[PDB]
Amino acid sequence: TPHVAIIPSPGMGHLIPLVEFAKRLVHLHGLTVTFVIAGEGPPSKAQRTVLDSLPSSISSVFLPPVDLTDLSSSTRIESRISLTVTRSNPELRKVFDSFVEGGRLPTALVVDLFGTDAFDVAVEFHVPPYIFYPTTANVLSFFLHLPKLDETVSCEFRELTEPLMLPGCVPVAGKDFLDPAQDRKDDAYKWLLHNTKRYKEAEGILVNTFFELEPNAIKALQEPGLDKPPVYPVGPLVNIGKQEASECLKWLDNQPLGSVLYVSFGSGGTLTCEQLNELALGLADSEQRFLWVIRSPSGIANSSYFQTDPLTFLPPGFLERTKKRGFVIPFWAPQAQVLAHPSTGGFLTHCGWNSTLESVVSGIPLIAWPLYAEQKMNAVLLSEDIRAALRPRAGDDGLVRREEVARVVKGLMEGEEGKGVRNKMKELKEAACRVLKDDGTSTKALSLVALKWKAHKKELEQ
Ligand SMILES: O=c1ccn([C@@H]2O[C@H](COP(=O)(O)OP(=O)(O)O[C@H]3O[C@H](CO)[C@@H](O)[C@H](O)[C@H]3F)[C@@H](O)[C@H]2O)c(=O)[nH]1
Ligand SMILES: Oc1cc(Cl)c(Cl)cc1Cl
Repeated sequence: TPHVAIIPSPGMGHLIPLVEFAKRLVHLHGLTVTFVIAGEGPPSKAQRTVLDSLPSSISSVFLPPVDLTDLSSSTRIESRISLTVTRSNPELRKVFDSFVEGGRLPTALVVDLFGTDAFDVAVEFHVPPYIFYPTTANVLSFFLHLPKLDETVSCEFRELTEPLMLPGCVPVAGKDFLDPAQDRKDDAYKWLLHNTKRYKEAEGILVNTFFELEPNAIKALQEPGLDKPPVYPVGPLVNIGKQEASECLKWLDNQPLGSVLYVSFGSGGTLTCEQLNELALGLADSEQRFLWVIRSPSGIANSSYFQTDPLTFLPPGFLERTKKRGFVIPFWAPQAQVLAHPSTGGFLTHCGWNSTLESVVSGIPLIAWPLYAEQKMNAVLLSEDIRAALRPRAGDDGLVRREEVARVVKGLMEGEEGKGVRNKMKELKEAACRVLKDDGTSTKALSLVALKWKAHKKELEQ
């Protein structure tokens, strides 16, 4: 049976959808999978747990940590994570040597959006390289266009006076392009660009999205183009929130249907002091029920990407006033279970794509609060094109004040404003079901890929 090797780049937002993708490969298609895990230090924590309790058809190899101690502590995350894959190639080659010895040379090597240098090892071993793309078809289009964009545009992107509007894509202002594009002199941009120039080497790109969610972008991506690999929407691949977990879910059990606003800023997002304070005050002001996963504030929006009690940062009396109607949990919540809970009615999110898909699958309307990476691009998509998210208004200084927090929260949870998005998410919840049926468009696309892999293995062994 084909053996697929999956090489994620660091980040829970990459490992989680890759684990869901692997489970579908083994359960639906009878393949075997090995995760090969690169890291700049020892594996977490959450990494070992997400890779725990998987069918025996899925194994994990943790590589020796690579040495990135030569890098500035101010190095951007995208540099760190791309380099982690790049510098792990020697160790990845040893793993592929063991696969050859075990009669299990992979049929494909699947990297994610920042791990294309692993293609060097795939090519050396005559293994087809593929990318699993954990974010939108809109942002995939941007990555595919980036080599041309880079060539044709010579200013920093924030200086563009017209928005970029790729075929089938929501327009995005240069100042809203994903964070690592925002400083072309930084190695974050060089690693972004380098990765995108390698996309044409992929035999196919599987994207965690679905037709009804991004119909125009998907149609455009699937049109033949110069050096453009085939693109397969295979989503939404999410944890549907049916696994066994506690205190926050007990609290949730005691709230009315559709009444709770879940608030979470991903696996690594934080707010500034000033913004954390205004958000807290606005949540309390709103008088809505809320479940907030809280991290300590920082001037760096992705500072917990990979300490202090976050509750010590909350304003005077905040925990007292909200003691019944609000549940504040430090660091991490069982998000899949929360979004699937009947008492959840809304989601204030950083627009991480896994959180977005989870919310879609459960029909939970959003407040779009982007922080870093490509989240702003996602927010513009979700609010202006898909129309399943409301956006808060930020002042000219970039702060979303308590009045606006309370306005948008009430608007989502009870207002006319929130009716449009709530209806839209209902339609998307239904379409998310449709596409993953035996003959749904996402299942068909994944099936075609798995069929290609089976045929490749067949021709090789015979
Ligand atoms: O308290 C918590 C918090 C999160 N989780 C789970 O962690 C995953 C969060 O992934 P998500 O894509 O929303 O955010 P993040 O990891 O910041 O995204 C990066 O990777 C994403 C994929 O490329 C990208 O769109 C984004 O911009 C990047 F920043 C998602 O499956 C949540 O259910 C949880 O269980 N409990
Ligand atoms: O998962 C990611 C996806 C994207 Cl598009 C960026 Cl820019 C950064 C991270 Cl960490």
